[PDB]
Amino acid sequence: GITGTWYNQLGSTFIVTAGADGALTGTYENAESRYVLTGRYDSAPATDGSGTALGWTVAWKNNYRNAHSATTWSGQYVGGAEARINTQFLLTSGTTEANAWKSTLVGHDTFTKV
Amino acid sequence: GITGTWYNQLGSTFIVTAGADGALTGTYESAVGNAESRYVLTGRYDSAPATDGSGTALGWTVAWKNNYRNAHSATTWSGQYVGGAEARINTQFLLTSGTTEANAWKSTLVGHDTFTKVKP
Amino acid sequence: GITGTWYNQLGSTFIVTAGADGALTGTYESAVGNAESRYVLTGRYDSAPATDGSGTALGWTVAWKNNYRNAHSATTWSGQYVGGAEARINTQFLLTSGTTEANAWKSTLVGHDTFTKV
Amino acid sequence: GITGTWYNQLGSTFIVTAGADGALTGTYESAVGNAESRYVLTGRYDSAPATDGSGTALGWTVAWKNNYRNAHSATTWSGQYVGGAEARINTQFLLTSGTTEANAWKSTLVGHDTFTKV
Ligand SMILES: O=C(O)CCCC[C@@H]1SC[C@@H]2NC(=O)N[C@@H]21
Ligand SMILES: O=C(O)CCCC[C@@H]1SC[C@@H]2NC(=O)N[C@@H]21
Ligand SMILES: O=C(O)CCCC[C@@H]1SC[C@@H]2NC(=O)N[C@@H]21
Repeated sequence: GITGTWYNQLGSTFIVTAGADGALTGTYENAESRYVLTGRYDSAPATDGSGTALGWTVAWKNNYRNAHSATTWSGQYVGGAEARINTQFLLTSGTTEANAWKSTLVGHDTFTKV
Repeated sequence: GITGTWYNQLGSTFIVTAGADGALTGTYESAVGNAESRYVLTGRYDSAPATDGSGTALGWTVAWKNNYRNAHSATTWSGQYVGGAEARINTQFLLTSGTTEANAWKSTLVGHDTFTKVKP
Repeated sequence: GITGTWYNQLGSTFIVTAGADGALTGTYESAVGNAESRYVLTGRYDSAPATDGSGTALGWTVAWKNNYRNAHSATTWSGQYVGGAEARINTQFLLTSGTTEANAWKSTLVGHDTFTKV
Repeated sequence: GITGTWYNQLGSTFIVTAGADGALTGTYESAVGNAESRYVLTGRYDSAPATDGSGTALGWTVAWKNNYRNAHSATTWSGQYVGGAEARINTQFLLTSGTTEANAWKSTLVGHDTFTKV
């Protein structure tokens, strides 16, 4: 039950649809704040109570702005009434070769159905 | 630039196409790990980079299941393309596996790959 | 306020002393992993932080060898202390194991721990 | 094998002493960033490694403050030492700065460094 609307604590929001083939498509977010998303998930997880692996990408360019960057989220989906997606991310900005060593940030996030 | 065939330091093969819309589609084949044959990838990239010599931000995802195997896991690559005499794509990765609640502390690997158009 | 006994979300115990000019010393007990009993740690912290409401940066290291067991591994924790009603330390970690050079692509785990005194 | 002078591709230098008790002590001097001069380092390493051809696990920390400048930030390195005719230390790092609560999601950078005896 990944298909739907998810929320984090800092006010961001995303709507996804999960395909039977393992595809993930949606938008991350006013129009000025919407971005395309795309990803993949394991459409045949284990039955031993492990979570379902997935990930997705967003570049921070739309018809109105371009921050010259992209983020990837990597983590897992856990069902139940407390259904959540736990992730860790990587955010990279384009840079001159001299400044590449400080081009990527790392962090974590949790999304809920409510 | 980005469209084409790439090889990393491990002998893996990354075949990709860059759309005019900022979309990334293709196929991935790994030399290491619980995998065999090709897998579907999808990603995004900045289709209008700055002009000051900076790199082009990009990223993509792979879920390790196909018609031969399933490893119950997925990897995301996050990086930048740099044009030049020697074109290359430098990245960092996060590899997450499906675990129980108890072992989630050891579910994610972190690493770094460098892709190049010549096979080393 | 860094000196003292802290605990994390998994059950691990971290006991620290902060020296007058940047030293960090103490022991760690992990509630999980191939571990058993106490281990030595050592680290550093910012001894003159900004006075505009930002946190205090620090880090520390542990190697998993003691008189009872050795996992041939090490962890590093990077983060910041925040003072207040609920003093907390927010970190991220890297845990590297020794491998052959062919398995090096899978040597290092990544995650995060939050410590409190409750 | 570890005690001595090491160099990275960026132009930075570090001098380290590896103790018989598993400690790492020394000095670091960067070439890139908000820093000038020497800074203190401290760490730990596996003092009874295996010989199946695995490497030796280690880690260390620097806080970016000395008698000349303060950068309100800290770095930890975690990785492994590899013997051989071309010895080296392969690592990944976490660099964290002091921030307020609102900029906490963008406080930590990640990267990798290779050190040789050159
Ligand atoms: O074993 C698995 O769980 C799936 C295979 C993972 C292969 C990884 S992805 C990061 C690194 N780069 C590669 O080309 N292969 C490995
Ligand atoms: O190599 C081992 O098995 C021992 C690792 C110790 C467990 C880890 S270290 C990061 C995380 N925080 C903890 O308190 N425990 C785990
Ligand atoms: O606070 C700063 O801006 C300076 C920190 C030092 C720069 C980094 S630490 C990781 C990497 N390795 C180096 O030798 N220099 C950079």
